[PDB]
Amino acid sequence: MENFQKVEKIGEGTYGVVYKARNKLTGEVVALKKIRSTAIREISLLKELNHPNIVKLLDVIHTENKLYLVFEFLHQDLKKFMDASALTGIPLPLIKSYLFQLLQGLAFCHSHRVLHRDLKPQNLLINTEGAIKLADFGLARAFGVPVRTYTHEVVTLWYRAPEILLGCKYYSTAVDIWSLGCIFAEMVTRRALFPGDSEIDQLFRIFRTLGTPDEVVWPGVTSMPDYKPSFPKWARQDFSKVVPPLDEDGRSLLSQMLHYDPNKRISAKAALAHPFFQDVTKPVPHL
Ligand SMILES: CN(C)C[C@@H](O)COc1ccc(Nc2nccc(Nc3cc(Cl)ccc3Cl)n2)cc1
Repeated sequence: MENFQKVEKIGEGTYGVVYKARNKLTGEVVALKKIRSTAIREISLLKELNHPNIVKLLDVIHTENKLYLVFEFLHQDLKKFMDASALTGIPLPLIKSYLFQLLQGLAFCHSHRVLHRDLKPQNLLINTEGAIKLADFGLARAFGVPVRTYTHEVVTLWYRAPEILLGCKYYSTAVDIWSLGCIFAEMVTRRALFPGDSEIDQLFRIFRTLGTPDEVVWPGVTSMPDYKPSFPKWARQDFSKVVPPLDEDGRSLLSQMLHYDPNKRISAKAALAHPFFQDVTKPVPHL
């Protein structure tokens, strides 16, 4: 915080404000997150979790009852890009490139047993080169995911996996695959897949599209903490209706990313080998 000159406020994260700043000694431009022992060790360990598709955590500065996290700076988030592309839509080749890169980032972190747990358009960052990176990876394990952010904003439930909503205490890396699948669908259709406004609304929106889960598709689901036998029983919808005009390879992949059973849900590694990526390229984004 000493060798940092604030340039401007970038926005507000889940835990603290984020500024674009310059290292007063190295001139390095960074994203500085300001948050007002176990958490410190946990976060400090993230400095070694480096990958091209993960926003680099340069440093962790604990001083004066404040925690500063210094990140590599990216010029924009995916949310802004999706909104700017609302009328025309993000070209499929670019959507495929982004999904491909995000899966590489997940595969890396998951190989080290680190999960994100709260993936959303606001923490997926992009540059003018065509790269996309995941930000805030690992912070959920250290701080937890609150109901409201430090500014009292509601933490979105739109990308939350069903096992979390049903009360599972030990989530797995599968929770991130679910979130990414929801984001994938959103990029394709230009509308959130499951825009719930409460935990039950979120759960029922999922149920209405994918069908109410039962022991057939998800062994043990009826014994989960928040599962209720009184849940309405909705029939599953054809994905052809859920994400048109995505082709069959894309629908196949999305379906596997949205499997109810965390055990059946495709892994990031397996997803990277899916036929959908056979013709993947790296386009330069227009905006
Ligand atoms: C209302 N409006 C100003 C909000 C958006 O446009 C905000 O646009 C931007 C513009 C640039 C960057 N770069 C960036 N680079 C590195 C880390 C990082 N972390 C981060 C930052 C915020 Cl703010 C929220 C959540 C996270 Cl995980 N952000 C991020 C968002």
